[PDB]
Amino acid sequence: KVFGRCELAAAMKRHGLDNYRGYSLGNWVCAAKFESNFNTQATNRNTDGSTDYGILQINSRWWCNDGRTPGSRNLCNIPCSALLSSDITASVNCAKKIVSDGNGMNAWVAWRNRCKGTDVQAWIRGCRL
Ligand SMILES: [Cl-]
Ligand SMILES: [Cl-]
Ligand SMILES: [Cl-]
Ligand SMILES: [Cl-]
Ligand SMILES: [Cl-]
Ligand code: NA
Repeated sequence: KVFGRCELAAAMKRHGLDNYRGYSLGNWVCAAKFESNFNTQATNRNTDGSTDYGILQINSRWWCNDGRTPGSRNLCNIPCSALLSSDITASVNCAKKIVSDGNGMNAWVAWRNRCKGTDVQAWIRGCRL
């Protein structure tokens, strides 16, 4: 599923991401835009052999199991394919664990490089929430 901007904002808000660990909704929408272009089915392979999955491009080295990343962990205890569902619940739940591990949203390179320090509120402007 490819989400609309306000559609994804509303879905993230219902799943408790607005101000989760101090990160306003706009941060999460911005990160999803630049990580996946709002596409739940996005995948990208990394040079170390791990793969990033879903709307927030969660990585198989640490967070999910895809059965092909040797010596990896599965900290969200889910198959990576679950992160590609049109229902974003698994992605959101796993992201909550990632953002809580100490480095905040800096875990997401695109957020650090393209959202951090910008007017992220702009990403939810005009939305009915
Ligand atoms: Cl915001
Ligand atoms: Cl694996
Ligand atoms: Cl393969
Ligand atoms: Cl959803
Ligand atoms: Cl933080
Ligand atoms: Na893994």
